[PDB]
Amino acid sequence: KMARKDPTIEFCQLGLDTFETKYITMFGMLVSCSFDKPAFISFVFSDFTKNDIVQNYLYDRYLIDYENKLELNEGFKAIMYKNQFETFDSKLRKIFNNGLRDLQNGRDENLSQYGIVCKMNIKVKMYNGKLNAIVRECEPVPHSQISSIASPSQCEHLRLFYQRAFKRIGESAISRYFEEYRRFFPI
DNA sequence: GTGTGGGTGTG
Repeated sequence: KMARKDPTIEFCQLGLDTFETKYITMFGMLVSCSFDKPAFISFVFSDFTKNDIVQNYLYDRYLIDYENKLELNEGFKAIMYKNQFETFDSKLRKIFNNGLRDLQNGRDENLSQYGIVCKMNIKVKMYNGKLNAIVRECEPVPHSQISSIASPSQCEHLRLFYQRAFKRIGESAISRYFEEYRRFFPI
């Protein structure tokens, strides 16, 4: 028919299926990006839980440390038509006065030292057998908006994410850009 | 339940 709502899950809270398909909201921190493709700006987010779907390589979002990597069950790829990306970057330009392009140093496009935790509704489906997830929205969820974008359960889940990254992302890395990562928090 | 999955590494 023509009437559905927007559910929410997180890798482990998935539920898709081969012939299936649906919409879901994943919360996580951006770690990489690829605006070179003329079809969109490939993005790789990350958070807690563990993906159980087959998905694809999902790269490894080489954390700030280019020494080791992580599994493809912790991060995932996110995309959105450049127009959808502009609308998304616009939400960020208000928290950074600039677009993602203004965030990167001007060379590569992957970002994993700012965090930029945000929520986004994505449309998932099996592309030949893999989970093809796109991004329908892209609202930023730093700190002055989290309590205005989430609250019921999703709020603590978001708070629990910052606790993990603090010890998982590597305490030595936060020292390389402590001020850039602390955004507006007392580290 | 839409299209924009590329990769797969790591910068």
